[PDB]
Amino acid sequence: EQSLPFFKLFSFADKFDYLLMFVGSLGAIVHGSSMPVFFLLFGQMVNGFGKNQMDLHQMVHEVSRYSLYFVYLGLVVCFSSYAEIACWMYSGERQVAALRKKYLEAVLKQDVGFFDTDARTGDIVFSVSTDTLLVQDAISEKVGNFIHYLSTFLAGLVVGFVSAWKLALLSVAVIPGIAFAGGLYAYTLTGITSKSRESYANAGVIAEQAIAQVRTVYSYVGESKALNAYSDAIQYTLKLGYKAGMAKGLGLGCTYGIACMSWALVFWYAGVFIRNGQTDGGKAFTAIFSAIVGGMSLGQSFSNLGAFSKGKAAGYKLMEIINQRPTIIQDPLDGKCLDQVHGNIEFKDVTFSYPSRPDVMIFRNFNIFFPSGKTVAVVGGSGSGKSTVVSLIERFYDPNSGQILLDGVEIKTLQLKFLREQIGLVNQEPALFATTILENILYGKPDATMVEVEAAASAANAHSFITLLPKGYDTQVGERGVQLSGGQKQRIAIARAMLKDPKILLLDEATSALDASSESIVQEALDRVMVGRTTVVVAHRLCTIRNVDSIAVIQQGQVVETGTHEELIAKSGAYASLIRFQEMVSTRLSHSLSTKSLSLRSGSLRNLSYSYSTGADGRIEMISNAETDRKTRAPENYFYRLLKLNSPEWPYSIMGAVGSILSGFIGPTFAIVMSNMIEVFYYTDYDSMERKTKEYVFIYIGAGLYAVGAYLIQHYFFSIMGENLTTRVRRMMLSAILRNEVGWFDEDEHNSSLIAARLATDAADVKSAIAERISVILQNMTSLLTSFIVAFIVEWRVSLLILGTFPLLVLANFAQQLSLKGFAGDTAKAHAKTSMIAGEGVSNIRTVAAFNAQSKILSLFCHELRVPQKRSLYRSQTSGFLFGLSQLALYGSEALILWYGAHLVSKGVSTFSKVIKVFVVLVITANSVAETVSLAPEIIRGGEAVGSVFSVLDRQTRIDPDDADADPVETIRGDIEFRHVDFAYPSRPDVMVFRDFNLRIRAGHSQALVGASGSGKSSVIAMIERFYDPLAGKVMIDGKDIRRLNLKSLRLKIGLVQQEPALFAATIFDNIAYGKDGATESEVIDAARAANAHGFISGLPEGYKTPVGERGVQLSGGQKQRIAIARAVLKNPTVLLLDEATSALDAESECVLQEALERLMRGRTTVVVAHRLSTIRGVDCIGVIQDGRIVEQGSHSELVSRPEGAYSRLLQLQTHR
Ligand SMILES: CC(C)[C@H](C)[C@@H](O)[C@H](O)[C@@H](C)[C@H]1CC[C@H]2[C@@H]3COC(=O)[C@H]4C[C@H](O)[C@H](O)C[C@]4(C)[C@H]3CC[C@]12C
Repeated sequence: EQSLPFFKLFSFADKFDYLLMFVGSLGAIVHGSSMPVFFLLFGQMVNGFGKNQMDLHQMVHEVSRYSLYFVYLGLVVCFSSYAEIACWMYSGERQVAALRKKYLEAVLKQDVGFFDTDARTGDIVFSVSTDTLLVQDAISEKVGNFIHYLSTFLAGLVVGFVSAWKLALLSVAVIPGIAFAGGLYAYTLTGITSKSRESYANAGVIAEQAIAQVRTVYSYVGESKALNAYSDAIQYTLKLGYKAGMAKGLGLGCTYGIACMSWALVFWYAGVFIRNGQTDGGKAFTAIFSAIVGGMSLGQSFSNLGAFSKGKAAGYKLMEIINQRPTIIQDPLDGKCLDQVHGNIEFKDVTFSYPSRPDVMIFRNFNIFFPSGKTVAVVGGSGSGKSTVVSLIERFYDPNSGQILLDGVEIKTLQLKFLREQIGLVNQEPALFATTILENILYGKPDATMVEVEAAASAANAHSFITLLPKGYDTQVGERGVQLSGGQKQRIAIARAMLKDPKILLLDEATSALDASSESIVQEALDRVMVGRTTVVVAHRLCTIRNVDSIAVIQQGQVVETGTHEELIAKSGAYASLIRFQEMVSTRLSHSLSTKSLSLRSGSLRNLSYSYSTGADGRIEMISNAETDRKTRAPENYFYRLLKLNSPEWPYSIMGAVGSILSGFIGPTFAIVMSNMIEVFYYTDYDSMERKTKEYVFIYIGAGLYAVGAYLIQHYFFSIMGENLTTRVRRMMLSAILRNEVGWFDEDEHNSSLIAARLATDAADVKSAIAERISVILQNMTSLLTSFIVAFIVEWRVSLLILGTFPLLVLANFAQQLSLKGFAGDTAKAHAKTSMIAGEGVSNIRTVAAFNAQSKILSLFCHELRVPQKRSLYRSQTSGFLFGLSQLALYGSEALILWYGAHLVSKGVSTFSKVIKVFVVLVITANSVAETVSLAPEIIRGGEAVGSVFSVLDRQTRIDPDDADADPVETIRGDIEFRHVDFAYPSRPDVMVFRDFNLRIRAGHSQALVGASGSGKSSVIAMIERFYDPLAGKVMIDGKDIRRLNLKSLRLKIGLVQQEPALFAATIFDNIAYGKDGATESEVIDAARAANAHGFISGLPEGYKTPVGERGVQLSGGQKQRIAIARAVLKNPTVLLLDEATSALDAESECVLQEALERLMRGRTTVVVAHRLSTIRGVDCIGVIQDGRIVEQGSHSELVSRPEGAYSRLLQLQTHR
């Protein structure tokens, strides 16, 4: 939407952060203008190094002096790279840790009705969690990289032009010839990747329907031809992935062919400007190098502007809640405070609707009255706003038309520390904050004593169960060490509402846990506190309502009838039907936040975002998302396994490993030709400096064509090898997902949106683990290897001191590559315990608003942000100092090589152009050896988070769909029998609805297992075919054990009809032929005319063909059911399995099954399940299931001849319309 300016992000800065930024921006400039000053000190050295070739005593003076200037330079990079990291990492924290402390003083004071779950309480939690890490990343340390590399651009054009100005206008005019083709590569490379994401979305729904509809894919045995349609929609992404590698070889070959055809330019006119008597070799070495690293260093300053715009986007979403003004606030001076309350709450002509949406009407002309010291029961028959009255006495909402008065005093003239203090609240699923179980009791009263805490939990059935825990009333209720994790939480929350002693006592519908004898223990606990209190009882079910002494019932906007439970039960006026209605009878945020986290982290790395889960039943768990270090490593023998899978392509690596050694030879060849022209620049024969600088230019032309035909080989090959590996893995993963049991798909983190992404991204970076980490190892170990053979043949007494100095040159060139991406490191991990305290004080705000606990959540927040600051005080003084010390050894150890270089020449041993060739080669080599030691952990350390796709390859399924040691099935006659069998759902193993079930179904008959009010009715058809396994006992079919038979040989003559039918993304000719392999045209027309939709299939535009899955014509719920019954009649099964539940038919003028009851049940053994007692006339037998057993069985002529049984209770439900 909108955005702030870049300033006003620096508006929480106190009078101490205007001092850490003044110092911290003199560190960023003096460290900036010290690489173009290095090119002036090293430039003036060579003037004295080789000018003085005839006087070997002036050499020792003018190199011993300029070597001392490197140590004086290294001590100004020592104390100025320390002052841009120890003053921007720490002063970017004290400004953002005062943004968190005022954003939470804003969302504790807004009106409580601002949060009604409508992507609102799932948005304030996300804004405090991630949007305060984007304002931190924008102002903390990437401002130091914006000043650093900009000042090199402004001081690379001042050292350059002052030395020799006719060479700082050639070298500047080169850079738009390199950056032209250096960005045309980066344009066309994106122009093919976007043709790959579009070429994959054809197969992004084929591996999406085959998992979300897995019950149908296993029922009709067609889990093989979801692999002959997924394989051929990857072959059009492989072939598009080949010419996205050729456009990487011709995008790096035409950059070393413009770079190495441009050093020949600036080194030719240096050979002219010296022959005219204008410059020398130390004023043409300064002008060229200072104006290129000055010109190349704008590509790093403008890399920070991507992060300075998210900090203006996320900066405005925070700064429109901090300065938002709410209505219902506390007036400490313009607000009264009474005494000796009585509690006669009265609603006097109040009308109200929700201010989120004023469409519906809730309390149109509403009038109820509350006595003093009595109980009422405000109850509706439906959602008539019966749960709204507790949200209005608390003044969570003002009544927009009406008045509410306490003892003849309107509540709009009282302060919100005296009104909310007198009312207690006990609600749905009572909120306990993840602290000790002693501090939760002290929310109802902050400080009285210890002995009243024990007396409060005494008369609440709580004094014992918090002593049967092996500590002194102290248990971390979030960290599930010793769990009071029953469905009956031992209700300490009722003990909160007793210690507070509220006069008005709002109770709520706190019987919503499938009540039993456990919920009757807390029932008398509520019955013993309700004395002398003006209390209400809001109830949803009238089972425990039997002793309430003045009940009032509302239906629509007002109360219908009042009185005690002698005259309310009388007269049958709108109460007898409601008690008849009694006789006829979170985890949403974490799924919502992860979808907001999905497709929003494509640029933010794994050190800044989170990954939201459900955790325990205390908090909302926030994983720091830097779990790639110490969570779920790969198998240790993976790198040999991923080479065994990728070995029919051996001739595409031998053509690439003898094509990646040839690119290691552009490392010495750049540094030998360039370090021979410093020699040539100091001749004194001006027609032998000419015909030797012609040879050193034709090599630059002849090595800008060697770099074209040695990157087309390195990157085209090793992309034939890298795309026949992310094609064989994706086919070996779908063929191993579609083999498991059905219960693995039932789990929440294995749904069909976290499993079609593991085939799109997590299996697409096996290319970047065994093909992009052998190319940059064979290259970098033949550039390290042939530049330590040149350096020893030329001169070996200097290149043995560099070899002892070489761990220090490769360390200083390694710390200059961590600094490009910040030294902060995993900044979402320290601010994780802090964020959950803001996370639990937003979603539990209806318990923070009562008890006046809006200052103790803030004092668990300012007392705890002290730890992630003193973590970021030691990390910013160590990382700032060790970076400022490793740079002292880069400049301070080139002073030792060059001084010892002038100790061997002056004693007659060496010469010039043998000390420089040893120096130039072994420093440019050390710049790319510290790239090999940067990808060195990620090979050993478990690969990475995408090299661990072996959980889907190596996972032994509980049910094996095919065997060799199992006899197949020839012909089923139908002998369905359940022996002594119990069963539980493996998703939630506490559900135990099956207890020793038994049936016996004879061939050529039917079965009519009734609904019985949803007592686990939809699991008999989930065991005739093995979608699950029983816990004990045998399932007998056709006289044989079912776990001894070939599963694919059995399912091709047992066909179900789905509860909720959905179709595949194809025509209506495949979706009616998917259930029969081989038949084409003859019996497909007539089987379409069985759930006769023939005018529906003749009246259709393109004959039979029409898209019905997606992006075509849309069908109704009554017409999609007609398609699924056309499948089963073409398959012609032996055991039919119908399923009807939760009134999902919805087909008025019912003729889709009036035809199908008598046509599809001719010789088929059917098992019908339906909750409706209509169109269920099983002509053979009928049964009733209760508690995992049958209670009554037989045909429908002896079940009705018996007087009651249990079927007569179901017979009442026909008149219960
Ligand atoms: C005086 C130098 C020899 C100095 C000691 C040396 O440390 C220097 O800082 C090195 C690391 C730099 C100076 C100039 C740089 C080059 C200047 O920019 C270029 O022309 C590019 C072209 C291309 O991008 C190459 O891959 C790197 C290459 C060719 C750069 C590679 C590294 C350098 C050669």
